Amino acid sequence: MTQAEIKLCSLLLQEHFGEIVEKIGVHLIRTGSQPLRVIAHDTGTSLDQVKKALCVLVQHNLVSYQVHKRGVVEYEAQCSRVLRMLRYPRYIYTTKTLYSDTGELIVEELLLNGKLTMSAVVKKVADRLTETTMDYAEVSNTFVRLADTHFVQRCPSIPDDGIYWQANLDRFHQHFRDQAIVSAVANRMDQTSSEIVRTMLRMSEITTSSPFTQPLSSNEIFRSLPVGYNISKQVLDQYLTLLADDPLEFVGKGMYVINLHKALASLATATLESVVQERFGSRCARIFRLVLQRTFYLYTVNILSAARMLLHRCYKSIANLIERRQFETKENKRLLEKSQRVEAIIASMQLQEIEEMITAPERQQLETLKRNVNKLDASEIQVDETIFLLESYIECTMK
Repeated sequence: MTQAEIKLCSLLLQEHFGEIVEKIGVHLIRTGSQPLRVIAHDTGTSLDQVKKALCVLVQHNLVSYQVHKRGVVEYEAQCSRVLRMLRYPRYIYTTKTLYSDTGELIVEELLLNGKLTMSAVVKKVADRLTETTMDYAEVSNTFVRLADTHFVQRCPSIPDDGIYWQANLDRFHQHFRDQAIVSAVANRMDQTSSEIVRTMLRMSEITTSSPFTQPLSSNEIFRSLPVGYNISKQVLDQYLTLLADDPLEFVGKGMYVINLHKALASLATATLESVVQERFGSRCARIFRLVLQRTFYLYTVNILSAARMLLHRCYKSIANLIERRQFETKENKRLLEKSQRVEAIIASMQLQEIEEMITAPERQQLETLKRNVNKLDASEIQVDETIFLLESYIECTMK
């Protein structure tokens, strides 16, 4: 919806799917919801290339479709959903964190392969865990836990009416939001204070996420606490300290509430401070801290516009990271092709003379590239962690 995000979508769509898919994808992003003939005409693409490109995009949950007026299907792509391709490593990891390699592989399969039936996922995962015997029933049980906890959901309703599975991104997001609030409350408070916020966020998963938590009572919060030795008097002292606290994650009016917008507001600002410390230094990070709670172009306590433009800078840097990775990998096209071919000979199996095909300076270059690629990969994940926080905060500031 801005050139920064549209350049990013373009890059992702081509890296993952190539020329025509990028062409059709970017088009539906730029020009909006429209039928096949128009896409074909407006893009100067053959009606079958459009048909195929849309199939790949639908398969990958990147393009949705709808029947309007009479029998006329209009295709639509969401710029945001394409940028979520950058968050896939986090979704997959978060799953492993909660469920085993079973959870990890289910979400990896659904995210990377696209639309799959519960059957196709269970089969694909069991085989994958067997090659490292995997009981398909345990795979199926993990899938059911994911679906019950809404981390995984059926695609909206050929027109194959709910027979396919999709990872629920809105669920991973509220989890990331809740995870962040708790961690903030743990690093600035008491851990017993963070656990109280956690259960409060856990039980208020009902009446979320469309500024403030659903009002919760002291009596029910006590009953909903996990299996851990704690008296009602101790907990009541903790809600009271949560109420009267500097970050302002609570207000109450026993009935207690979590100030979700202030929670995101303070997460956003702390992320701004980190950029100040990395770009300007520790001496300059101390100056720009007191101005919060002009030497360099910004305004006194301007929360939104700073985050709103830091997001723009995040989209630009992620786009720069991708371009550099493509550049590094293109400048070594011949060598990594030699590396690929050398790997193929060893797989068919003496071995030492086949390895020798790659010279020591060539292996020094392949390792430097692997190190550099892993470095750019890691930055991309780390920048998206900032993107999530800025986006969430900015989305919450649309009340």
